[PDB]
Amino acid sequence: PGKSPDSPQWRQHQQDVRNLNQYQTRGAFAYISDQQKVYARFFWQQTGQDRYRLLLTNPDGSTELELNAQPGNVQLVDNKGQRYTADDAEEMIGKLTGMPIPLNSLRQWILGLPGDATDYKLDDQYRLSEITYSQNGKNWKVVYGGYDTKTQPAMPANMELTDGGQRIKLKMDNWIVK
Repeated sequence: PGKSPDSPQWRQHQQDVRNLNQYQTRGAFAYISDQQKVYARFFWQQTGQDRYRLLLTNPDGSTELELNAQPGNVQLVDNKGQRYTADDAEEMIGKLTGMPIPLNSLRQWILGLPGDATDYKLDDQYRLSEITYSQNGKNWKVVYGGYDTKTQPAMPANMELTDGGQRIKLKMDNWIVK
């Protein structure tokens, strides 16, 4: 079934998450595709609508990918050590790895927020459960597994995006929000 989006509950959850200033999660990443299949331990952290830090490390614990972002500026480090700093991150990302990801929408979806999507669903607990988003050509389909209910508000703990041609998995061990 799942509860309806038009409700004080679903609206409060959004307020609860939007009312946060700092986020911090870590888990297992997994980028499937025809061209490649990367795996990594990821560390996500956001301190504002712009001031987040993403980090992917190899199995031996080496920097597979590092992305720092402040308002206006955006740095990116590869598995080698080449900083390709510039402006746009959602582009600067895919371009520099062949992973055409909707980073901007994603930093909203990873928090249980739907962003612009208007085609989504909730679960029995008025929590984001699914999304069907059409981004400039690409048609993603975000699915949410169990939630981390040990935080207030509760944050996502298992996500699975799919663009037909690509596929991203994420499983969060825990969260720290403020």
